[PDB]
Formats: sequence, C-alpha cells, structure tokens
Amino acid sequence: MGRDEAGITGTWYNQLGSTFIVTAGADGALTGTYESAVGNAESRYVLTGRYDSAPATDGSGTALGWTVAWKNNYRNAHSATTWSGQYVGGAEARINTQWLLTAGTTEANAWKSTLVGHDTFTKVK
Amino acid sequence: MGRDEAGITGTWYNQLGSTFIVTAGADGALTGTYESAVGNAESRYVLTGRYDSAPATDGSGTALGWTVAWKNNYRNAHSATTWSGQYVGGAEARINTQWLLTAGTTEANAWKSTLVGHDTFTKVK
Amino acid sequence: MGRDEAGITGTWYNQLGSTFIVTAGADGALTGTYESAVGNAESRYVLTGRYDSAPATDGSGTALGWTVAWKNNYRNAHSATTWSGQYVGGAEARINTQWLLTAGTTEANAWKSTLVGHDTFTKVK
Amino acid sequence: MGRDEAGITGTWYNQLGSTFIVTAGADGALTGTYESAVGNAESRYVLTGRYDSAPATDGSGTALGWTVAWKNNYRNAHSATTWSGQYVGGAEARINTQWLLTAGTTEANAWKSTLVGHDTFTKVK
Ligand SMILES: [Cu+2]
Ligand SMILES: [Cu+2]
Ligand SMILES: [Cu+2]
Ligand SMILES: [Cu+2]
Repeated sequence: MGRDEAGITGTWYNQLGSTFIVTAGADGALTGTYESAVGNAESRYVLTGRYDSAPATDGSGTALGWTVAWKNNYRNAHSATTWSGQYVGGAEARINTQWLLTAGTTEANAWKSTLVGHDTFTKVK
Repeated sequence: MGRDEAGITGTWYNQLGSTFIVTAGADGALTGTYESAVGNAESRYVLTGRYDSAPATDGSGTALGWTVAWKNNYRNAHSATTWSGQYVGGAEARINTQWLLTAGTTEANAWKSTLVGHDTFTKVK
Repeated sequence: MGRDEAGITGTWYNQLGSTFIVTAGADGALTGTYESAVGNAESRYVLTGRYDSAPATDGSGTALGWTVAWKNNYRNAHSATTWSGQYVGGAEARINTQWLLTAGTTEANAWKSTLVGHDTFTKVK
Repeated sequence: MGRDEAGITGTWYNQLGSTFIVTAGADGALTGTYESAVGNAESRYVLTGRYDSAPATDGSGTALGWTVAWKNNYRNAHSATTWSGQYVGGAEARINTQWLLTAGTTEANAWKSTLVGHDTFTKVK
C-alpha cells in the first residue's frame, strides 16, 4: 500500500560488504536486521526506521532513515548508527545514505563521539 | 530492565522548542512521537529507534538514535531526519544529538538533499 | 573594506576552551592560528580560510570556513579539521560552526576516518 | 619538499563535473580555484586550505581540507563550503572528501543553514 513498499523491502548490500535486510510497512515502518562487514560488530543487529510511504511523483527519490544500536547477544560496542537517505527505484535501484555513528563517551570525550560517512546500498552483490 | 529505560522514557524538549515523546523498551527499542517547532511540519509524527540497553558503567553516556519520516495525516514534507546521540543521566539529564535531514530529490539535485545539525534535549522547558 | 572584516578579526574562544586567532582580509581571506584544548594537539597550528566579504543586509549571518592541518613543530596528528559556519554580529557576537575532522587512514579504515561535531565561538572567556 | 606536494598539486575533477585547481606548498598550504558544475555558482572562486606535509608511511592517506566562500566578481551565494578528506596516491589517485556548506541565515533559520555531502576527486575526466 506504500508506493515503494515492494521496492524497499528485501536484502541490500553496501560498498563495504555489509548486509541490510528490511521490511517496509504500509504505514511507513522499516524493520529488519543489519550485519556490518567492518567495525566492532558480529552477526545481525536489530534495526528500525521510517520511510515516506507517499513520495512525490516527479522523479524524486523516497526519503528514509533507520537506526542500529550495536548491541546484540554477541557484542556491545556502546554505539549507534543512523542512516539518513533516499531510495531511488529503477533497473539499478539504490539507497543512497549518509550516516552518523555516535559512541557513548564521558563528557570530556564527547567532542570525539561521532563518526560521519556515506553508504550506497544496491540489490546485487 | 534496560539500564536507562526509566531515564530515557518520557517527554523531552530541544533548543528549538520541539517535543520528543519516547518510550524505551527493555530490549533496546525506542518508540514515540516527535513534534517540530520549525520547518514543514505540523502536529505529531511517528518515530522509532534504538538505544544501548546495557551501557558502560564508567561514566559514559548511552548511545541511541531515532528516525522521523515527515509524513502524517496533515502534511508530507518528503523527507526524513535521523538523530544520533547519547543520553547523559543526572540532575540535568540531556540527550545530545547530531542529525541528518534528507529530502527526496531528483538525481540532479541529490548533492543538495541533506541538511546537518545538532539538537540538545532536556527534560524541562 | 569587507563588511564584517573588523567584526571577525581577533581572538575567539569555543566551548572546549580552544583559542582561534584570525585576521579577515578585505578580499575574503582568513588567516591565523588555532590552539585546541583537546585531542592530539599542542600549541598553535596554522589556519587558513574564507568568508563572505559582502553579506546580505537582511539580518543574516556571514558565511565562513577554515581549515587546520594538525601538524606543527611539536606534533603531527595526521589529520585535518574544517569548520563551516556563520558569524553573527552584535553585543554577544558568535561564530556558530559545524566541523569535519578527517584522519589519514588505510583504505580498509576509511569508513572510520571522519569525526563530526559543532563548535560555538565567542569573544569572551 | 612536502611528501605529496607533487601528488596533490594540479587539476582535479569530481563526480558532479566540478573542477578543483590547487597548488600544495612545502609548508602545508593549499591555494587555488574551484569551479562548481552545480548550484548558485559561476566561473572560478578562490580557495585556500591545508594538508599534512609529512604523512604516515604505513599506507595511510594524507589528511587535507579547504574552503570556498561562494563570492566572486559574478555572483554571491552568501555561503561557504569546506571539504575535509584525504589524498590517496597511486595509479588511480583520489581525494576522498566530505563537505559542509553553510549559508548565511537569520537566527530563526539557522537550523536549516548547513548542507552535508561527499565528493570524490580524480585526476581524469
Ligand atoms: Cu507532495
Ligand atoms: Cu562494555
Ligand atoms: Cu545578496
Ligand atoms: Cu607519524
């Protein structure tokens, strides 16, 4: 019932070799799992997020975002990443994102708490 | 059952006068509503996110993040914000965040799709 | 000859206790020194940057930015910070910035190369 | 006399078709011109910046950054971009950056003052 519900739902892979498994709900919900190929991470982590379920029809992408807190049954990296981006449909469908990864720190170390980067997700690798 | 479940759960206010209403689950879930005092927004929007439910005990903050897609029954701003940050407990409890706000754009306009900023949330105003 | 040449030129202090000493040129140049109160840094480092020497007259701030590479005669932290922001004049003059601090890394570690934060500079402390 | 003085100096092109012309000084200076293929920009703009003139010899990139204020003899976009990144040498030499583009705004509009993105520069197109 959301415009790109089918387009977004499924398995995505980024340039680092990480795996993003998501279900898009009719209501705008994103739920799934994230497995990072890098960093202080092992196996799957819960993710949740939101997307625009009624995007513009003028060729614009579909805005979305999601969060992973880096705690699961195996490890806790005392940190959380949020990806903010847009889904672009078509033959080479993509989710183009920028992300913010904040670590829990002391107040004295808060200036160095947050990494920033960019991930591009595709349906194939 | 999460360490800062009680600390995080409730109503928070930022420097712009926005209102963030959240429930923290034992499992690491964040669910609630966001009302922005600024921008192309009216009333409450659904949010979801994650937090570290077993933070370090060395005085470090608690990593968390959440997403709002700016669609509700009143408006659709074809955009999504993610906040990434940490909760700092104590007498003047705070959630210190940085955020990324991505708009759905054409591919030609994607270079100007994403705003970045920083919000500090407190329990009082 | 630039509108805020006099306003910008001088000594500024941020929330971390760092010291930013700058001269604004008529042509839009920023030159000076930066001393960080935190991180892998000691004493003064060269900075250079640019500002809008003919800002809007509608109450808007003055856009500017500058760079420090963290090499001087004492230390080399193999990294560079850029601050991007605006100068806001008046009785409590401020330079409000966001910054990106990139470390030289191997290609395998490039995903974790860049910190992001925000500094507010004032004329007094 | 700087390790990558020769490597950095010259003409670079990004994924948008913008042109970055830079001279790297022995002392860590970057000077040159920037021509954007997009946005409120026409012709060349002055840039200045800094780079690590004595990088690590362990295969790490070379940290650098620079600023453009978007005022020249043709236009004034009341804004400034800073790029923060690293130079990676070799057969396919690259400068991989993230950037912050701040517009001069009123205090009421400062929350929406800053765009963030990422540019990759190469020696060929
Ligand atoms: Cu619409
Ligand atoms: Cu631990
Ligand atoms: Cu004007
Ligand atoms: Cu070294």
